[PDB]
Amino acid sequence: RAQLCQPDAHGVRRFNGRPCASTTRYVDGHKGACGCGQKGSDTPFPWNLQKHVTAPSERYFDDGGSNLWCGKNCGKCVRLTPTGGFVPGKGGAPPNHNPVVFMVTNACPINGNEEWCGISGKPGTNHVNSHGYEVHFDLQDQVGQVEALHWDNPEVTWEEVPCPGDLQANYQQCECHNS
Repeated sequence: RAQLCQPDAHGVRRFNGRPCASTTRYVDGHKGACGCGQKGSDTPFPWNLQKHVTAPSERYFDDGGSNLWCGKNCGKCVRLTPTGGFVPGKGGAPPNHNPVVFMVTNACPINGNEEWCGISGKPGTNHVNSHGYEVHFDLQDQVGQVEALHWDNPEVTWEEVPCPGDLQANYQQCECHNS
């Protein structure tokens, strides 16, 4: 039993009263779905390749919608706390459970990401991915920032939190700020 979040009666994996999320890591160097780079280019700001930023699964990204540009939840921050769990054969147990806050700067569309991001409703609607999670966070790893956490697709609990001030200031230069 590598996944430590138990499905509830509605199939949603939870831990100690809190919703769980799956995670992966990605690299692609695109500007991304929140416009976090100079307008009209596909060039991300360096901070959006370097910092703790995420591409959530589509239905969370756009709060139930299908918009992949300036999704409703662009610029939100989420605190992710490892449980010690992972999906068997698709991750491992991390060295510690220190929480980490990530800012939403991109989207993980359903299209091309069925296993992890194929979730057909937003959190609260009891729709889950193929591993039983209501939401997925793909974590930017271009400069090894997730490798430095030693996170190998950990299972986490998730919640929205106010963004740290540096991330809030970064987001102000994304094109989707005030969209």
